[PDB]
Amino acid sequence: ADERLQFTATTLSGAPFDGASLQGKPAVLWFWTPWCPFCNAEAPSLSQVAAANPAVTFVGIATRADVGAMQSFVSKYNLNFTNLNDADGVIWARYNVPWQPAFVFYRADGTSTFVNNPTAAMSQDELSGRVAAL
Repeated sequence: ADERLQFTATTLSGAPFDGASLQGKPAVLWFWTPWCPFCNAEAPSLSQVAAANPAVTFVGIATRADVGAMQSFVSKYNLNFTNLNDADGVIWARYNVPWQPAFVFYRADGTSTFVNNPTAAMSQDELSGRVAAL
C-alpha cells in the first residue's frame, strides 16, 4: 500500500519497471513461481481476468526460478501483462514472502486486500469479483 509500491524492478523481457507507476490506480499484484501447481491452476484465470479488465493494471512478480522457466509459464498461459523477474526476492520481502500464489488487490486510493492461501487455487469467478470490486 502506498509506499511499498516504491520499488524498481526488471521485467522478464529485460525492461525496467517502476512500481511507483502503480500508485493511484486500481492494480493487482500476483506473486507466483512457474513450478507451483496452484500458480499453474490460477494462471488461465489471471490471463482472462486481466484481459477483461484493461483499466486494472496487473503485475506478476516471479521468483525462485530461472528466467527461461518464468518466460515459458507466461507464454503457456498467455499472461499479457507485466511480469517481474524478482530474482533475489527483494520485492517478495517487501510484501512480506511467505510463499505463492499470493494476490494484492489495490484500489486507486492506496488501500489493499491480500489473498495468500496455500490450500487451493483461486477460481476465476472469485478473481473476477475481487477485481470488479476495485
